[PDB]
Amino acid sequence: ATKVVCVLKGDGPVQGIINFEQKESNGPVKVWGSIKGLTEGLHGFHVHEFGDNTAGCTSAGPHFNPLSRKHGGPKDEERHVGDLGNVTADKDGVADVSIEDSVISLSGDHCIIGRTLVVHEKADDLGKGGNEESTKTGNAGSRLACGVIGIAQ
Amino acid sequence: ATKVVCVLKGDGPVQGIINFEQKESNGPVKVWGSIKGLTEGLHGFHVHEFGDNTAGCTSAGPHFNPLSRKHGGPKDEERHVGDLGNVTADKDGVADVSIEDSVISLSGDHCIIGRTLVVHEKADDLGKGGNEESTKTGNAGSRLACGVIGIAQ
Ligand SMILES: *[Se]c1ccccc1C(=O)NCc1cccc(OC)c1
Ligand SMILES: COc1cccc(CNC(=O)c2ccccc2[SeH])c1
Ligand SMILES: [Cl-]
Ligand SMILES: [Cl-]
Ligand SMILES: [Zn+2]
Ligand SMILES: [Zn+2]
Ligand SMILES: [Zn+2]
Repeated sequence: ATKVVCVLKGDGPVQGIINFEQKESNGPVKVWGSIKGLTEGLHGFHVHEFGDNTAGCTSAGPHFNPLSRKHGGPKDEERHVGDLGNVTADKDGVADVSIEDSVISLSGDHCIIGRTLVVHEKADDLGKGGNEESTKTGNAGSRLACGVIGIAQ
Repeated sequence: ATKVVCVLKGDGPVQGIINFEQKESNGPVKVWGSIKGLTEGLHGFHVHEFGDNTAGCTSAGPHFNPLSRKHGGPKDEERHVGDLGNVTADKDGVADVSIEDSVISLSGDHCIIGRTLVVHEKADDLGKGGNEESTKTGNAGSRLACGVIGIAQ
């Protein structure tokens, strides 16, 4: 019933299109699309709090964390709402994204509309990095590309 | 009390930053910012229905029109929610935007978060152009720049 979309762009050559679809306000969100221009391997994938691209991806602020929790992976009870883990780029630098998430929403509350989706330089350690930053950002490094999450037809 | 922001970009020289602020949920929205790279004179200024920039500004669809009205100017009863009239560029190609609007909102069914803000090639005739297109688009021509309307800090 609800469909939202995000175009990922940045200061480098990373670009992507990410779709989100939610059948019921109570339901899981299906996340699918493609990102290119990435280094092979894991890249942290998160919804950040602000849909503000004024100065590029830095203006999006921290991970979306309406419930004041620590950073984790998407399968964890202890996570930020915005914690979608990692996408994986192949040797051609392409990530084919296919995620199902029960914590993000497109309606009701915990809504990601108007926020920023960010793909990161490094792997998200999912809060298992063994340092203080692990349970805040997952040590995923800089913001390679981002976009504001908008309502689709 | 609620703040939202939009970065306008397109295929050519037009770029801008637009801020929106609403003190009360029932209250007027203040709209301010600047756009550059424009031809001198009036440029139609609209919130479009989809926050979909996947194929540039064309994917944003028609004017945001949750109340199924005809096109008009911001100071008309008969208007789309997204009808913000025109911004005015000077001989340097700069529009300094300063609008207060009582119809758009930053909450509820009039909310513009997750929609697209578009600045157009031509003047919006505010539905007074007398042709059929006047009461749909205002004859404002192509989409020079746009962005998804996001939540700000
Ligand atoms: Se408004 C609107 C329109 C479309 C989708 C979501 C929303 C919305 O109300 N989102 C929640 C929210 C939470 C914090 C701040 C905010 O605006 C600044 C909106
Ligand atoms: C379609 O008509 C609407 C009716 C009420 C609210 C809205 C916009 N606000 C929301 O949808 C919203 C509000 C609070 C938390 C999360 C979300 Se997603 C639209
Ligand atoms: Cl971060
Ligand atoms: Cl149009
Ligand atoms: Zn997090
Ligand atoms: Zn328009
Ligand atoms: Zn209109």
